[PDB]
Amino acid sequence: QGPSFPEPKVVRSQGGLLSLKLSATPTPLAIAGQRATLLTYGGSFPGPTLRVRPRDTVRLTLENRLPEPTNLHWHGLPISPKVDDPFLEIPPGESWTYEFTVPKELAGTFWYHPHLHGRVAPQLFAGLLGALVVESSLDAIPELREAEEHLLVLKDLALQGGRPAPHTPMDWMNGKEGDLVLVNGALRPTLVAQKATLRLRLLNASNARYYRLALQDHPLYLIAADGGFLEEPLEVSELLLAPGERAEVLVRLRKEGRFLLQALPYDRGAMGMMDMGGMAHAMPQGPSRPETLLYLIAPKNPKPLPLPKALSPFPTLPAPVVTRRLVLTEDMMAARFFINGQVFDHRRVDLKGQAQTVEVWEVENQGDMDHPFHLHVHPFQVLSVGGRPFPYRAWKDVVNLKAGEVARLLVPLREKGRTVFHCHIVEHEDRGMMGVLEVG
Ligand SMILES: [Cu+2]
Ligand SMILES: [Cu+2]
Repeated sequence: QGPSFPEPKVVRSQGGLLSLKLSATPTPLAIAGQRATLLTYGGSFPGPTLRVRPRDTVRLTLENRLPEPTNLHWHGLPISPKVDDPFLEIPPGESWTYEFTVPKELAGTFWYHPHLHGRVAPQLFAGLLGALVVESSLDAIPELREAEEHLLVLKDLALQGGRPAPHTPMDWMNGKEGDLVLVNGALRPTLVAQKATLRLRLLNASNARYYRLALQDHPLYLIAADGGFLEEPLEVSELLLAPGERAEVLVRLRKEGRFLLQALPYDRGAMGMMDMGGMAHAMPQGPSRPETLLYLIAPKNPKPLPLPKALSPFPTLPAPVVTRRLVLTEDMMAARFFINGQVFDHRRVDLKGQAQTVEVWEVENQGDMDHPFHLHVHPFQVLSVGGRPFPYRAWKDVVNLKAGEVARLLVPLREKGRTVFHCHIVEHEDRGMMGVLEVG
């Protein structure tokens, strides 16, 4: 009804159960005016949005129809690492059923993607990703109920011969970015708003591209981070979304018009090649070029809703029992990446922690690139970066660290089991930057 906007098909729980068979399969599709064969969940790029409520049961059978093994990571979900198992391998032609219960106080936008070490970056870049939305009671307050809601999956692509472009040697060093900067698998779609207040769920599902988001003539009001609501809306002029991060923002359309949502220039420290000469500092790639993501058309005579005065109080965490230091380093020319001087070894446990305790993790980026740090299974609170306070209180599962930045994180250890932490520039994970945490 009314104007269409590209958005993944939604699959909803019914009677407390979301039961779904999802095939990972190569799929010819229409894409930015051409046809390409991608790897997809459920025959679509992005994959289908799963939409659940807390205490729902999820029963997702993944049927591997790919030529190579794969698995699923339930990114940001605080469930058992025996369900969200980073070490599982589903061979071609086999299936695996993931079953879990949605935690009672969970809310926000999460996502699913492959996590078979060594093959994450080609599989994710080929199109294997989808969103998971956990509805909240908070969605019923009038200031959010009457907002027009949309999911925006930010994911870039590059095609060669009608297939995902292969990884180059430079891609393993820098992470791969594509020339097609897509929203919900579409190139610069137009959203004709029917309400004056929008609620946009934002997902950066790219391998390595950063999105410094800004909407022409409008601030964004951040109401949720990766893993849940803020305590109250926070107004920002722009919003940096690193790979793997999610956010939810309210947009208040004051005037009629057509407004661009852009990804403004951002220099994440990627390295170029050099062979000609006549420049300054031209080893680095420098800032990205600005990109238009979508066009936003405001409704006639727009009268936006008032902002909610409060959202979700953040639980006070107990005092920590242990301080950890994790130093990120790089060897760019070998494209190898380390945590505390070591590359990932699936047979090696790097940190041993206690269930039902809180730890502080000091993650230090001693490299020259931005590295976005991700911890499976255990959402954390970012206390500070570079010795200065984080601007809001909310659950996060990815924290971006610029060169030289140290983040201090409060990490409550929940479920027992063996899980991983890694850079979410997925090429870096494939090339070393992952370690193993065991909780007992
Ligand atoms: Cu992820
Ligand atoms: Cu990295």
